[PDB]
Amino acid sequence: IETLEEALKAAEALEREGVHAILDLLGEMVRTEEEARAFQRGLLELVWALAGKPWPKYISLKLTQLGLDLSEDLALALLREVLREAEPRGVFVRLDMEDSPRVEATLRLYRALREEGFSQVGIVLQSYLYRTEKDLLDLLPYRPNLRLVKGAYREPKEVAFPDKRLIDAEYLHLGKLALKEGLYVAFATHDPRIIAELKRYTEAMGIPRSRFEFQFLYGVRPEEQRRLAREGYTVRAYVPYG
Ligand SMILES: Cc1cc2nc3c(=O)[nH]c(=O)nc-3n(C[C@H](O)[C@H](O)[C@H](O)COP(=O)(O)O)c2cc1C
Repeated sequence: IETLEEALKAAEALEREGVHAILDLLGEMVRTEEEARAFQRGLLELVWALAGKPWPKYISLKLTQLGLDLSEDLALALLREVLREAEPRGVFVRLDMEDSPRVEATLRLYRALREEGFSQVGIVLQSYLYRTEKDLLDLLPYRPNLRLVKGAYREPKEVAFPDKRLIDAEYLHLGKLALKEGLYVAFATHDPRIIAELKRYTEAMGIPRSRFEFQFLYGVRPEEQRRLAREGYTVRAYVPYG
């Protein structure tokens, strides 16, 4: 998948099988505010093309591609402009969580936008960081729509659990904590141990299937994806393009 057209066909094919799509525009690495605005135009194109596609409309983005480090204010201003367009079309925008020095700014942006009244925006939290439980607790008043991941970056042992056993343990802790608090939670993991435990837990707790989902990368464990959709789970696959 390279182009938007190829990505939207991929979404079509998933939908035939009861699985949903998350569209993720990757661009060249944004080096300047002008590049952040060019990336923004690619996002506005994405929103436009998803508009009145009949199925659920979800995009994922990286805030560094809107110039987060160059200027948080500008990244916020450009994201706001995107959400003003996306909200009225029913397009949900997930803010992908990047590496640890960018976490505080990411949460400030999310909080700011929520406080302005946008509601079809979510966050990602990563179980490998020490800081994540407090971030989750701090965010409960906002009622976040939350995607839970383990974490994709090499991080130092002062900020992240060094042990994979601890990373996995924190994932289940945070997941259950979020669900017990009433948040919609997307579980973005391939780990069959964690998936089995979460299916067990939601059943035992009587958490309806409409309150959580599973997320997989496009093409990874595709049988499992179809199996979960057949059992009535909300399942999404993440489709990068660009
Ligand atoms: C659908 C989806 C979305 C993701 N979004 C993020 C993100 O925003 N930030 C991040 O660090 N990792 C993200 N990840 C990566 C996870 O951190 C993890 O590295 C990867 O899926 C492998 O771990 P797992 O299958 O054992 O849970 C995502 C993974 C999936 C499947």
